[PDB]
Amino acid sequence: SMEQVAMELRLTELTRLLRSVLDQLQDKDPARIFAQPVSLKEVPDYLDHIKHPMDFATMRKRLEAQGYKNLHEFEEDFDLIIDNCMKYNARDTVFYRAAVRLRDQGGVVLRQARREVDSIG
Repeated sequence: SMEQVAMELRLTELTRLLRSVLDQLQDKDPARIFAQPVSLKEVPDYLDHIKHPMDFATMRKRLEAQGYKNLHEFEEDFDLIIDNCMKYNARDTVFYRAAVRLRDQGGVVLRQARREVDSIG
């Protein structure tokens, strides 16, 4: 149906805007701390601590399969990246501090993306 097509065009356009959001968030991580999944070879206990691991490469796979139907879903995954790091790592560590900084800087980007998603539809 033409209705199905129009929905798919809207998903496609949301995906374009989320890719640009993703690029902007990831620039706030020049160290690349959050770029790839935590290795279970190198942190064998990780899944005893963290139940839903997340990272930017995994978000990017989901994005390119148009797997985010709304900005809320995409935000949940971004928040997992931050929140998981702040639980696993102590306050005095470069990892925890990197997460705080990403959260603070990411807030700005996400504030405007919510306006743009509402504004365009």
